[PDB]
Order: sequence, then structure tokens, then C-alpha cells
Amino acid sequence: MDKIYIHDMEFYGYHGVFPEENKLGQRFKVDLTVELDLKRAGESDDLEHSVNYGELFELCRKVVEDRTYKLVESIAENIATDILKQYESISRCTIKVIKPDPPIPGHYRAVAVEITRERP
Amino acid sequence: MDKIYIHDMEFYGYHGVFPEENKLGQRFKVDLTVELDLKRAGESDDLEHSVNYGELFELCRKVVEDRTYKLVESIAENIATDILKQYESISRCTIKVIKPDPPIPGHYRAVAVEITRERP
Amino acid sequence: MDKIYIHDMEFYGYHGVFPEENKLGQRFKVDLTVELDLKRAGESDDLEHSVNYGELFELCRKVVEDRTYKLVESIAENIATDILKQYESISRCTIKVIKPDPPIPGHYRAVAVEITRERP
Amino acid sequence: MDKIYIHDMEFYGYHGVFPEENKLGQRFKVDLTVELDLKRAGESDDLEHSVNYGELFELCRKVVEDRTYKLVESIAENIATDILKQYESISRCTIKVIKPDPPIPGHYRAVAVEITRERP
Amino acid sequence: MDKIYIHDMEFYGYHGVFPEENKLGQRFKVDLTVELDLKRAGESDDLEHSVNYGELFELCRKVVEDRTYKLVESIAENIATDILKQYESISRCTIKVIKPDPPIPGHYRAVAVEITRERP
Amino acid sequence: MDKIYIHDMEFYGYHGVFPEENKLGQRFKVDLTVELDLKRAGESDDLEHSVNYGELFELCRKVVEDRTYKLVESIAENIATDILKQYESISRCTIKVIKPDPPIPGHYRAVAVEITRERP
Amino acid sequence: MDKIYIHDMEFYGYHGVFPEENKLGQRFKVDLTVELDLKRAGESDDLEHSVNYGELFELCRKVVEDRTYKLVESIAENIATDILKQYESISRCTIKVIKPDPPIPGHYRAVAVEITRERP
Amino acid sequence: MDKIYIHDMEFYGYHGVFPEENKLGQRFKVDLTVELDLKRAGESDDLEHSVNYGELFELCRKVVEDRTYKLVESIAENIATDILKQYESISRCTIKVIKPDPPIPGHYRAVAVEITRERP
Repeated sequence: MDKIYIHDMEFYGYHGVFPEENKLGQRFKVDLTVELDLKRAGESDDLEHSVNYGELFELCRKVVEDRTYKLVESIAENIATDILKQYESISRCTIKVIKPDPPIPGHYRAVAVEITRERP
Repeated sequence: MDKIYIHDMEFYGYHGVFPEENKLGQRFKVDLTVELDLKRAGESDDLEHSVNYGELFELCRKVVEDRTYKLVESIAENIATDILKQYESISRCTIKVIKPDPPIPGHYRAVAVEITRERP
Repeated sequence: MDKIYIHDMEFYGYHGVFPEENKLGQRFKVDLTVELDLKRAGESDDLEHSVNYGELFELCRKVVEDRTYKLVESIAENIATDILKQYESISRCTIKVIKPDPPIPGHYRAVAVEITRERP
Repeated sequence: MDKIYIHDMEFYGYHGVFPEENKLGQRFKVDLTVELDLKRAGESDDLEHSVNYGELFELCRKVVEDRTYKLVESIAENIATDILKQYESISRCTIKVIKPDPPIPGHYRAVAVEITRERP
Repeated sequence: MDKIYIHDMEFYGYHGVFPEENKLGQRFKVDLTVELDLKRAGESDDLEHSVNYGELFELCRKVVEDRTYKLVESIAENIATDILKQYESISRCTIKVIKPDPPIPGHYRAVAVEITRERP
Repeated sequence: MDKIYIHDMEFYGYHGVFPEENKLGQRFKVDLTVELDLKRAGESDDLEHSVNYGELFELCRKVVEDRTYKLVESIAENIATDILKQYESISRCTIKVIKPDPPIPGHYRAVAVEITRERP
Repeated sequence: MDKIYIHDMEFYGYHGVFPEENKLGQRFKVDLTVELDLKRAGESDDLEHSVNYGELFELCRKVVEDRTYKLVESIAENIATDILKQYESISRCTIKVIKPDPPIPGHYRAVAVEITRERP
Repeated sequence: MDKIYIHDMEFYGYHGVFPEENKLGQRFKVDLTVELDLKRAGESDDLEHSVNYGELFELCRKVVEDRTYKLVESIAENIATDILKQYESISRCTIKVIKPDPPIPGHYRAVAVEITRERP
């Protein structure tokens, strides 16, 4: 189905299991995909037949920056949950939450969680 | 099925919902995928058994640069529509339209719309 | 299904078919994907309802750096095997092992092996 | 199924429709994916239960550099054809041939053709 | 002399000569370099003898995001001036203010201004 | 002195010694640096005391795309000359003209020429 | 003079002023440059007349990973000092210590310190 | 003075002190800069007054791929020497020879040597 993307949103949050992460904080990145039929929007050039991605950004901003969880998994679930609650037009969404600088002695690009959620 | 790609075409257009975007303009990027059986072209080395991607580029150039819409969704729909009208050989096409520098206070790589279209 | 990623882990190992590779060694990179239902972890914000990716990293570290095989294929199989043995919560995993600097006179980015493994 | 990759092989060839491309030549890039069950190779650490990707590279080198076609589509077909002829172990392969610097006045990253081929 | 760098700070600001830029805003990037004797700090491992680069970031964040000018030149002049004003130990500084997405119809990576300042 | 940059302007031109290049064309890139006192502009926030870099882009776009030379050296000389001719406040400039895709059989990122010019 | 470089060495260390950084750790990067006359080595193809850069790496790995300081300035000072101490043929060196992921709430690529050292 | 660059030439060579490197080989990269007066060439658009950079590439390809040394220092010395020997108009040159994949157990981007040469 037609999809809207928001690529590589960068936030600074305080999520983590260690209390030392809650004090220091670190970068968190989010990739967003929402599914929805967008033919009526492109047919009509009318934004009410689509979804404002500027709001989609503010949703992820609040979950990552205005809150503090232990698991990045909780970030993905609350982001996806809040997407499906407020946009009935969206049928399904895939949320990827990236932790690029975790306290994992080693060498890597990032660790990440990725979920797909739809309504029952 | 066999596919032709045109990766990361960069245009400068004036699409957007805000009138201040229509005056200033901004970058727009398009990723194109068309589906079509290309065995006969590779078997014969004859361009009429394939599709000239140089024309495929000019199609996207006109829709993004020679026109001004409100929604990038309308860019993807008109690009895909004009592909399917003029190339009967193409069975299906996926159009991705990227807005890398939208007026969204925040931090991200881009927002994008992506559709898949075929004939009825 | 919900997935955990570990992107682009870089190790230095001594795997290879040529004995001259076993003496010199070279870079090896691993991309990891594990499948598992992570709703209960995001619902509860409790790490025991998910998998510690810091351990997931140490698993790949041992297979690539604490051992020496002939084939990178054996790296992917042992990494995936050791994932499925120790985490019953993981249903399926996809392992990609990258050899970026092989003794292949030519020009390329990398050669890689990629497998998907689940329990019988 | 298990897969072997060769990422972003760079060659210099003389393929093209215009005679001016046949004289000047240009860069050509190839991404290769072959499908084959690699458990027996990783189980045994024995290269005869897998495929030498160094030969896989030389196959693409000859088709792109030792020959001159009109269409890049013919490059993908002959590469895939020669893969399936010489390696019965390979069940399916996907070939992507990239033309990064075509004579297309405009702005883009590349144009490319991508096919998937198996035995009848 | 010795140097401290703060590489590629990314902000969202509303600078610009045109009124449409002040309403819409756009990304702004800053590269910072300051010059000072760091030998005492490295020998003694004592921040008392160096400059907190977390403050240097806040100084830059202040000019770009807490203020709105017509010119990016004014960002560079006010960042620099604020530095020599507050840090006696800093002898010289080079400020580079990047406007990656200006309203210039064309194809480019960015435009920027760079200044170097010391005390008379 | 202080500096203005226009980083990685990308054009499509028909420069080249060989006649086949003039018919086919290829990408051309230009890095621009101009030197001038920017202190008045940053202090007063007044473009009257600086140089419109939107014009500096158009000057470069003029030489590369509105003209065809044999040498990229001629691009650099004509860009520079046009700058010192039109901008009294500019004391010195460095022009770098990149030919990323020349017809040189080989493996490389680009070839380029760079000149620096001031008034006698 | 002539120069040897060791570009973008990546380590994991526990440096930092805050106690939480010493417990958690983070990535540290180092760019190394040493200056020395290399003409004898290039003319004679004899390492006896140059410096083993495998040792230069181990010297850097020693300071970053075998030691823990408060300041990255101390990394640079101890790397440099260890170089001029052990390599008579090296006349001057420039050390740059990068902290890509400091606990600074904000958006940036990295912060770093850079020193240059010679003998009195 | 004015300059010509040949950026990131990639070769495959068999240089190295250890015998295992000579048997296996590895990538080698070269950055070239030559200095010369280019004003005549840019003013007259006449290659007669400049240097064919296609030859400069072949000179570099000659030393790296047609020869095998112990040291990368010898690559730089022989590339430079061959340049000042064959191009009277070139006043000075800087050669940088990159060994991206040396057999150093560790994590880094590359090691390299850089020399600058002029005539006595």
C-alpha cells in the first residue's frame, strides 16, 4: 500500500536500563513508516486526504524526548500506539528505534528495535 | 519481475502547502522503479525491447520542475500515471518522492511519500 | 514479527581458506537480525520480556574473534546456531557475515554470506 | 534461502547505444546475489560445499570488461546465464547492473537494471 | 596552537534576508574551532586548565536558535564575539556557519561563511 | 581573511577535448571560495556589506552550463575572472573544477583542477 | 616534511570527567600524523629507515584503551609524548582525539581536541 | 600555485613487508596533487599548455600495479620521481599512498604515507 516515510529523525533522550544512562542521556534515532491509501490525496492535491507528517514528527519527538523509559522497545510501542490512536486513516505502521551509542564495549554502527503494528 | 531503476534524481521545485514554499522552492528527490520483462532486450541487445530510461528521467523532470502542486503525493501519482500511460511495456511501477528540507522544526534526514501503481 | 538489529559489528579475525589469511587476518563485519515478539517488553518496560543485545554482541564477538574457520559460511552458521540455543524467546534470526577486504584481485565493496535459521 | 553477495563491483566498460559511448567508455557497477543452501558448507567448513566468490567475481569481470554490448540489460542476462550454467548448486540469482554516469543531462545518482533468473 | 573542535552542530533556525525564510526556517550547521594552550590540561588531566566544550556548544546553540538574523555572517560574528568575551584562555577562533538548504534554485551541497577572530 | 563558500555545485556540461565528450556531456562540479572582509556584514546584519552568494552561484552556473570549453582549466579561469571583475569587495578567490567522470579507463573518485586568483 | 597517517582509529574507552562516563564508557577516535624524512625509506624500500605504523597503532591503542583519564586532552598529550619519546626519527606529530558521542544534549557529529608537539 | 588533482585512485597491488602480503595482495589508494602554472591553459583553452591528467593516472597505475615494493613509501617516492622526471612544467607534487586494509589487528579506516617533492 501507499506509504509515508520520515527518515532518520534524531533526538536526544534519557532512556536506558542503567541509571547512569538516565543521568547522562544519549542519541536516539527513529525511522517511521505509516501505511495508508494516498491516491485520493494525490488525485485531489488536498492535505485532508493525507496525513501531515509534521505532526507525525512531533508525535515521535514527544515519546522520545518528553519521556524516559528503560527499554527502546517501549519507545517503539508507544510511538506506534499513538499513531494508530490518532490517525484512523493509517492502516499499519512500522517503527524502528535506533540506539547508535549504547554502553556496549565493542565496535558496531548501532543496535535497534523494529516493530510493525496495526489495529486488531 | 525484471526492473529498471533511476536512483536519487534531484530536482528544484516549488511544491508545498504553505504559500511561502511556493515562493522560495526547495529540493525534491525521486526514486523510480518500473517493472517489465527485460529478457527479450538482454537476449537481443535491442533497445526497442526495453525502455529508454533517459525518457523516464524527463518524465519525472517535467512533473517535479514544470509543475507546482500542494502535496508531494500528487507528484508521485502524476509521475506514476504518466509512466503507465506512455509505456504499455511497463506492468507496474513504484515511485518515491523525497522532500529532504521541509519546514518541519526538528532533526531528520527527510520525509517522503512512496506509492505503487499498476493498470486496472 | 518484531525484530532486534545489531548493525555493522566490526571484528578482526583470522578466518580464511588460504593459510596466508590465517597468519595475517583481516576485518570481518556482521549484521544481526533476531525475530521475537517484543510487545510484552514494550508494554511492561521490563528487560526480561526482551533480549539483551549486549549479550547478542558478545556471542558474535566470540564466534568471529575467539575462533578461526576456513569459511565465513561457518561463521554465520555457528552464530545463528548459538543464538537459537540460548534464547528460546527468539523464533528466527538472519545472520550476514561480511568480508570487506578478501584476497580477490579486483574492485568491489565487499563479499558476504547471509543465512536465515530457525528451529525445526 | 541462504545467499552469497558481492557488493558494488566496479568495472570500466564500453557498453552503450551511442557509438560515442563505445569509444569513450564509462564506469559500470554490478551487485550480485546467488541463492544456494549453504548449511552443508558451514556445517563442514569445506569450500566444495559452497561456491568460490572469487570465481563469481571473474565471471562478472569478463561479461562487463571483456565484452561490449548496447544494453546493460544484456550484461545482466549474460551474467545470470553464465552463473546458472556453471554452478548447478546455485538455485537462483539476482543481478543488478548500475550505470552511474550515463549521457542523461540531469541530476541523479545512477540508472540501473535488475533481473532475477532461475533454471526452468 | 592547540585546538578544540565541535564538528557539525546541527540547529534549526529562522535566519534569512527574505521574509519567507523567517516564517519557515531551515537547518543551520556550525563548525567551531578555538585555539588555546592545552598542555596544562593534558599534563594534569584537570578541566580547570581547559574549556568545557559543553559550554562552547551552548554558546553556539544560543546564537543560532535563540536569535534570528538576516545574515549567516551575523551568526558567525556573534558566536565568535561571545567566545573571546567569555574565555580569556582562548587566543583565536574560527567559526563556519553552514546554510545547507538555501533558497537558491540549483544543485549543490551547501553555502557557508567562515570567519577567524582574535583580540586586537 | 573571511570567506564565503558554495560547496559542491553540480552541473551537467559538454566540456572536453575529445569530440565525443562535447556530444555526450557529463557531470561537472565546482567548489567556490571567495575572500573578503565580512566584519561589517556580521556586525550590521546588512547584506549591503557582503556578497549575495545566490549571484555567486549564478556566475558559476553561467560558465559551466552556458559555455563549452575544451579544458576544465578554462572553467576555473573564467569563473575566477568573472568574480574579480564583478565584486570589488572580493580580494581573492579559489576555484576548483571537478570532473568526477572523465573518460580515463581506471578506478578513481574524480580528477580536478584548482586555481587561486587575486588582482595584480 | 614527509608524513605518516593512521586515519580514524576507533577505540572503546572509559575516559570522562563525570563518574557515569567512567562506568559506562564510549567510543573514542584518534587521527595520527607524524613528521619525518621518508626519502631514505622510499629510495631503499627498507623499513629500517622508516617507522612501523603497526607500532604507532599499538602506542595509540595503549593510551586510549589501557588507561582512563578525565580529559581527552590527556589522551592527546600522552599519545604525543609517547611518540617523541620512542621515535628519534620523528620530528613533529599532530594528535587529534575525537569523542563522537559526548553527553552533551544537542545535535552534532563529534567534539575533539587536537595538539601538535615537537621537541624543545 | 595552481594545481591538478586525481582523487582516490584505487588499485590492487602486492606491496608489503610480510611475504604473505605479496602472495595475497590488497587494495592501494593514491591521492595525487601536482603544482604548475595553469593560467595559459585556462586563458587559451589549449591542452598544449597543461598536463594530460590521463597520463598522470597511467603514471600512478604504473608504479602501484606494474611493480611490487616492500614499502608504500617506495610507491610515493617512485610516483613523485616519475612525475618531476617527465613533466618539466610541474614545479612540485604531493603524493599520498593509502593502505586501507593493512594487517594490523585493530579498528581504523586506513594508514597512509604522504610526501612532497620538488627539484633541488
